[PDB]
Amino acid sequence: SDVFHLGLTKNDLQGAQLAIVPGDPERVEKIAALMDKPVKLASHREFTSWRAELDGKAVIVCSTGIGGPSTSIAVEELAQLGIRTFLRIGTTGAIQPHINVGDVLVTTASVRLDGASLHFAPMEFPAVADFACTTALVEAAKSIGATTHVGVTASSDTFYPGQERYDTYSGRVVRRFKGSMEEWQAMGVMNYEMESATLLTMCASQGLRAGMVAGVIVNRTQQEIPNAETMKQTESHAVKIVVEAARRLL
Amino acid sequence: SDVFHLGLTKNDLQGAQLAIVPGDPERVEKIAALMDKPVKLASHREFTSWRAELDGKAVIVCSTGIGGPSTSIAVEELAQLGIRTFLRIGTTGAIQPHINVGDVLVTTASVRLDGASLHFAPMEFPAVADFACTTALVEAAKSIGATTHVGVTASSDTFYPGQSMEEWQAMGVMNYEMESATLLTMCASQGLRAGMVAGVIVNRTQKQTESHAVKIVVEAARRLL
Amino acid sequence: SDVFHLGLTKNDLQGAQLAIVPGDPERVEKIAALMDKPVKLASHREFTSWRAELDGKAVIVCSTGIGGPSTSIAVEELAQLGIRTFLRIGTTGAIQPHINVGDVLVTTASVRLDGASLHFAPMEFPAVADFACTTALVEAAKSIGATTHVGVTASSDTFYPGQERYDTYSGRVVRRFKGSMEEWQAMGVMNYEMESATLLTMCASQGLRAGMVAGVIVNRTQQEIPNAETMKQTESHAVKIVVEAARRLL
Amino acid sequence: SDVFHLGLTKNDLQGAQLAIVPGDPERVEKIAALMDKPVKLASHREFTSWRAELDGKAVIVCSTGIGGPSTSIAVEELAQLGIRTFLRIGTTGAIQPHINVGDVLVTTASVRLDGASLHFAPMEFPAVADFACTTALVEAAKSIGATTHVGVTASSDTFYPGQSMEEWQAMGVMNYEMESATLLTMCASQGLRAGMVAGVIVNRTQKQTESHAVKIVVEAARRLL
Amino acid sequence: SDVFHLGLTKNDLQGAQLAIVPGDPERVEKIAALMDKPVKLASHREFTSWRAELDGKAVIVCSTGIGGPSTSIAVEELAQLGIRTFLRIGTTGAIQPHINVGDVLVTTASVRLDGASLHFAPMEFPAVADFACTTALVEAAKSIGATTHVGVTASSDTFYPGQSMEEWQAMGVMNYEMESATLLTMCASQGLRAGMVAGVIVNRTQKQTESHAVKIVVEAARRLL
Amino acid sequence: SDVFHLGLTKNDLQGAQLAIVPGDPERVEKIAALMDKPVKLASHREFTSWRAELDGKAVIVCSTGIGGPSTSIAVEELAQLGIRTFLRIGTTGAIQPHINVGDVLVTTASVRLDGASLHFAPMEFPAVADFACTTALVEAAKSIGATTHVGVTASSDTFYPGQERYDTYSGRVVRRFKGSMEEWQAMGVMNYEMESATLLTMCASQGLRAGMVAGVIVNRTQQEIPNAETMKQTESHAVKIVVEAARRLL
Repeated sequence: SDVFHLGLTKNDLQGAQLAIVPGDPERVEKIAALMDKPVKLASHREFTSWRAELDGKAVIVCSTGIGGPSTSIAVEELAQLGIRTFLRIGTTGAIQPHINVGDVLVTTASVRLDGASLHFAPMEFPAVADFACTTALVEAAKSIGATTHVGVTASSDTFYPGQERYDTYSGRVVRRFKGSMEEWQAMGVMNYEMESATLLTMCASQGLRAGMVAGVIVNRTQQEIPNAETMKQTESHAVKIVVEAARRLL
Repeated sequence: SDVFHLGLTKNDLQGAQLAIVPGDPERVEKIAALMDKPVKLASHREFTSWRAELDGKAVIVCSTGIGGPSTSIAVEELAQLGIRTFLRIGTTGAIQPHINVGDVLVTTASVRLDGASLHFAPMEFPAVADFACTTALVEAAKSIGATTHVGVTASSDTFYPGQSMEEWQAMGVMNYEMESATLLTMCASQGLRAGMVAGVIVNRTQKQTESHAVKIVVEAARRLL
Repeated sequence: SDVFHLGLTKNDLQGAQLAIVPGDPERVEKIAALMDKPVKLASHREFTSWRAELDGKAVIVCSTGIGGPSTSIAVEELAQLGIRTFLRIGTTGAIQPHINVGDVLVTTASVRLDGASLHFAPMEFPAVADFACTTALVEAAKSIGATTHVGVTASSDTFYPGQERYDTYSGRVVRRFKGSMEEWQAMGVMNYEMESATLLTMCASQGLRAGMVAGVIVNRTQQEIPNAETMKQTESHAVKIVVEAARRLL
Repeated sequence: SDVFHLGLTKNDLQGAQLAIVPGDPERVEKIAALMDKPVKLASHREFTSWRAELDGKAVIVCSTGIGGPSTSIAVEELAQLGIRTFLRIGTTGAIQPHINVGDVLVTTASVRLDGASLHFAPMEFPAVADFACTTALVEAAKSIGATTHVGVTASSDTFYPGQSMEEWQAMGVMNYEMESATLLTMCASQGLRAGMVAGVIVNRTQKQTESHAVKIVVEAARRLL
Repeated sequence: SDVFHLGLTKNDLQGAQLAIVPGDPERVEKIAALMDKPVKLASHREFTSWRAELDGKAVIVCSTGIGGPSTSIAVEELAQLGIRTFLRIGTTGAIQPHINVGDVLVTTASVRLDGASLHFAPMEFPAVADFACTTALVEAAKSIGATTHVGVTASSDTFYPGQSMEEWQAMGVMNYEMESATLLTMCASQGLRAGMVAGVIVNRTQKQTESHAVKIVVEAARRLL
Repeated sequence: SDVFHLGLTKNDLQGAQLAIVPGDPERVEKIAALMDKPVKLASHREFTSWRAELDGKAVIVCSTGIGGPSTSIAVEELAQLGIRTFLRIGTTGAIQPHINVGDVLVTTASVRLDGASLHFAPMEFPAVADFACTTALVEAAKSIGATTHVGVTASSDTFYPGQERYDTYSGRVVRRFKGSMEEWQAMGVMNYEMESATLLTMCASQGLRAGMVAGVIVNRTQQEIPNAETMKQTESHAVKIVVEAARRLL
């Protein structure tokens, strides 16, 4: 291979210049299957890569793993291999009461509560999505009939204290994050996740295009628990949206 | 007056929910002139405001003065009076070699090199534009055949930027100005929609352009009512 | 003109080396009138300039507009034109209950809650007034019989959240400024305004002399509302003080 | 499952109070193989866990994945399940001329160049290892005749460190990696014991070494039960 | 004793409301000797205190030791005992070419390059001297014919400043020392009056001077009673 | 002398390479007396130095005075004179209820709530003790039968607000330190003192070895007041421990 971690050569990509980048390698094949000629390329650690074809153009699907440091490796190596457009697909919880399970979130920019982004741009620089990618994602969502929210996501280097969770071993949240959730809610932040600050900052500062869509599978501010298909139907829809957006970006 | 600085009452707005906020009163009058039933409302310090109408709906045009601090007063007080969508239009230089004088820049988000944005959100929060506004500006620019670039703008307190420009150029930043970081942050963190467009009037290397940016912001406003 | 914004040439100043710098151009003529041969020089944006004579020396009066960025432009261009001494005159609210409407505040230094000052000196550097200017202002105040408070001012890049006002559209104040007013009150800060951090820092770090005086026209910590002359008599007195201070600095 | 990510229940631990936390599943299996009654428990995303026994006591081995963020999930969830002592083993380069490939590094504390540590304690708080753990690792290394260095490790989010290395070398820093700052800070600020050991696999200037570090972490674990 | 460190009671002060706070006990004795009825009160670690009288009123002289941290203890405990005005006198170098050995520097405010000042106010707050104190020091200096400079002093924790001096020179900073930032910040943010004077004993380019600064601080004290 | 402050020449040290560094010069002779041939070297300000012999090797005892700036002077000059190993001995209060008067604390690393440490290493660098020194101190404590706690200390540039004391002139604690004690307690911090951040950071970043031991003479979280020997017996024990640790480090 010609990259450190992904175990891929440039020829494996067959000239692909767009990648769909879910977090979980288990989600990779399912996304690749929506497209033509799904072919598994490689699998190393949490980096599972498949190649497929969309309207006659090669497309890559590759997992990022959890967190900014893992994500930065995936993105940088994929960019080395010629990828110029990155579409993140995820499932997420929401932190706004009016956002319902089954809804779709498209992120215009992220709150940079991480560290890896700082290696690519100073904090003053916005973790902003590319306009064409965001447009494609919003339009694909509309095409599917999805109830869609477009706005800011909080991107945290932790799942627990950075998302102000108290149901933990210590039950403690450090001063920086005490009361932070209510502050992000008041500022209209839609949800938390862990990878987008890195993805968006590194792309926006390096001439690459990125966008992010996620299906809401839980809402910790609603007391109703998510249905049996707490994920499934919504996960399916989010995947459909990301593939349809990729079709408009080729 | 209902507000501390602008000299306006809620009644003056006649139900307006969108404002166009350029920097100076000269530009205010030019923008108002493009719309229906333009009426000058008030002029106090940096803040000169007019009312006008698009498609039968009231719209405000109000100057912000120079910098985030004066901009923050205009935007807050207009919000107090019922405005929920804000469009800024400016004229700027560009710092990318492929951007030509006469081109139009639509800002997706700003580099927060200002002081006032921090008064609304900590530095980690993005100075990001509203998607509907950004879309309306791009669509309006396309509809008059403008050459458009969409991306990041660096926004600072000094007219002599920094106190990092080669750095910003290498990071893809399109241009520099002084008010967008505050406008976008204060809106995106407070449930208000904002967008930002500018006409390019200088660049290394390589009123017509102001007039075109002014028409674009008005036609974007129409789409957002 | 030989400066970007003020529309002035050096000859317009007639060798003036002291400027009085109110915020509001409407206040300019009234100040210039207290002196000899008031002559309007120019008017561009919020930069209205008059020239006058005090004891046979040319003096400038020029508005700064609102906020540090506008102020820095005015001050830098005036300094380009030969001004070496700057006296800020304002009207202000107070945040100490014992400070009464009609009182006069002279600022020794400011809390730097702005951004423009940082372009001239790192935050560690004090936004401090020149001793001769402060002395002149305190003495002029005493000469007029004014009740005078001498001390620290908080200089904010916003009128609203930076002054911890909650009577706003959002009703929200960001964490940095939540509880900040009570903290500044406990630390003996007299008042808020929006321009002095920039004015004082740029002057103190560039070999220029600056001072600031303000008349108190309101006190948000007192329930009594300011009299009909909520401003007038006090504004008049503050203007008298600044002119008399300038006379001692020529 | 009792936890959000690991796919484990308290019962799965069978009373275990110590976990060994390397980065990848391949290393997990190698470590488990050194102990008694090794059993693979679960594998979900980055987190592959096994149970085993030392001196009749259950011990967990669980991969952390890459970086502080994934490490922070593994450590928290294992703590939720009852683990109170955490030992990381890695392989790294060295940045000091006197450190030889094959040598073993035991980390007393880390330079906090990561983001996740800040989610547990402000920057002033030291990313310091537990004294019992550090002692057990040094003792275990000595017991197999390893050449050991004890001191500071620099810990960052990038595989391309910085975004200061000559600086770190002059300050005596032994080596670089990505997870120790988070591990040590989150443990030292939450009443959990943690230690960190690494085998040196490269240096300028000047599986055997991985195998030896793996044996050392297991023998240290034995001393800490 | 009424206080943790100084070994003093309120009664020891005999109603004193002003203290002179130099760094070392040798200077304390010299200052006390200039006043009426000097009496040594206590000596514990860095803190040697005397009582004396000016114009019939008690005054304290107490050493601070080296740096903001020890200074902060002396000033707090003296405040606890009733002192409300603090005058520091030191001897320093100068960093401006026009300042001559033998000249006297009166500090209007300090560059906050120390750690302890942050324990009283955030960095934005000015380390500014009280106006009455500054006035009294300038007046006292003039009254003995001293050549006086009034302006900014840089104040840090290191005897080897920085860890920016060319920077400070270009910004007009007069001189460097270690205690003024803490003294001035802790007083100005707590309702206490403070002033700072120093005699210049070295400069590039170009006990007599210590004696003159000592006389000046005593004569300033007289004006502030 | 060949150093600025200590008034010592290199020959005075007689080849000593280990120093015991208490805060208070009054404690110096008492420590030196536990060893062979105690000889007073010098006394300048709060820098009192004695030389002694331990197992035939020269050892120095030298006070640091209060705070990081004073400490940095002592340590740097001692290092200039050839000292390569520094053992701090102190008496301290505790902030954990389970830590009792008479107990001994050995510090593995410190919270850097000071300024002087920043001159030697950026804040990201840990104020960490040397392993050999800490081991020697823990073993010496065990040998004496001492009840020993090993862990983190908070090192503050102030005695008052940085230790969140409210029984002060102003009764005020700045925002940074409001609620800070409860936060350090939750994080398992043992105690506050004022010198170790500087001592440990400068040593750990300059190739020198340092450790710190302290006897607990008070606990502000317990309502029981320390016995008549609020210090004495405990001070004696701490001194015995530091000398015995030095014996293992020669």
